[PDB]
Amino acid sequence: EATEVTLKTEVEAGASGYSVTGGGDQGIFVKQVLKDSSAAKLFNLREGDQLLSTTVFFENIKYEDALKILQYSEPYKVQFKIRRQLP
Amino acid sequence: TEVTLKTEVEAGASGYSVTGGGDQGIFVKQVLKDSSAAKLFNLREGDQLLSTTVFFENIKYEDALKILQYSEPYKVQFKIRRQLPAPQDEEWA
Ligand SMILES: [K+]
Repeated sequence: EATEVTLKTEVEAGASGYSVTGGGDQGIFVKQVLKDSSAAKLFNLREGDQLLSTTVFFENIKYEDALKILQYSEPYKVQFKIRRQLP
Repeated sequence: TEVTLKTEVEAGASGYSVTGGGDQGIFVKQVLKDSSAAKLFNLREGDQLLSTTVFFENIKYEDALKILQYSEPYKVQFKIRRQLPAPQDEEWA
């Protein structure tokens, strides 16, 4: 279980140029990362990293994309950050 | 005037709908009385969903990948667990 670090990335946009593997009975792991990718340069994703979670910010997001994220995440553990008006 | 909060971590959020997007944010539109949304997440009509965190625990690979693909254009933040080089720094004779 060591040496092992659990961290959060910065909040950045446009994560791409990486692949994942695993899942089901296993965790989700980064398989490959393209050298010049946002994955590498902005998120510092590395081969072998376990993605414990992803937080998606619903800012300037297409309705259909937000909807599909909610639909595909539906069976699993999630946490919402909400803004609520006080009357 | 308004408050920002986080739900508990729970599985199976359903029995609700959303609206908005694009220029606007994403808002909760109808919440079924008898729903996980109401009972586990305490979602209410009019709540803005600022973000969703999905935990990749017992997640079907194809569902996780679709989330990452649909998320691609947008602001995200990952929680990562990284194994780091083991090394042997023996010092003893
Ligand atoms: K897609």
